[PDB]
Amino acid sequence: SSKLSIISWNVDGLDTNNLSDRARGLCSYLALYTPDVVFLQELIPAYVQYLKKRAVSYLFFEGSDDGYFTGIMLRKSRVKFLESEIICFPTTQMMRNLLIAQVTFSGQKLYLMTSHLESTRNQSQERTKQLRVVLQKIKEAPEDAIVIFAGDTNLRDAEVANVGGLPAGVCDVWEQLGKQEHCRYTWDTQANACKLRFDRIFLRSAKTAPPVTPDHMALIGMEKLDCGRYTSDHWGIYCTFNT
Ligand SMILES: [Mg+2]
Repeated sequence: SSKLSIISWNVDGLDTNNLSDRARGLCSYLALYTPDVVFLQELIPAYVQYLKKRAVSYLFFEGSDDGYFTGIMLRKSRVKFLESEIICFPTTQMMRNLLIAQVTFSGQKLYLMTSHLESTRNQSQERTKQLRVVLQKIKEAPEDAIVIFAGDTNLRDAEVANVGGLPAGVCDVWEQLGKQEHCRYTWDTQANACKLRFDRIFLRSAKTAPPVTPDHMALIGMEKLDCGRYTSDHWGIYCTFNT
């Protein structure tokens, strides 16, 4: 299938309760869908070590080797790796940054990006500054590339409005697919009364190919594991693109 598939998920590695069982759960979801790209946030070393032992068909990239951090997985049979980098968030208080992988997908260049934007309500200012950095990097990416950003943005209220909205040619995939209610809230204290759309996917086409449109989006991980807990306090996002 010419369609690109991705999963994005904050794995809640800062919650050590039943972390091994929940990492097993995450791996089972990744295997079931076998996505072309995985964007992960809030990994810890023991967590990524576990995933690497089980997912040897994927290339791994991490946002750090200490504390907690993001990661990108690339399905090796489907995605050819070119290079990677980390862009620093100079005023983060929580070690946040921007992890980027450049690949080719059936001859088409893709820039793949993930971040775990600053957490907590009162860091709204710093989170907004980080969002501006992300949107600038999306806009500035080489024009022969499709850009996909997926991550835990921690966004709420009108923080996106405060940065000026999205740049020209950049869309929010959930919005683009019609703001469907069934896959709207990714963090839900009732079902996991506070429901928020923290996890978001931003998309920009390449100038050198027809516009990329999102095809389908769904939330995953909504089934309690044998241990009686969910894989994460976030739902994961599964999304495909008409490439
Ligand atoms: Mg957490």
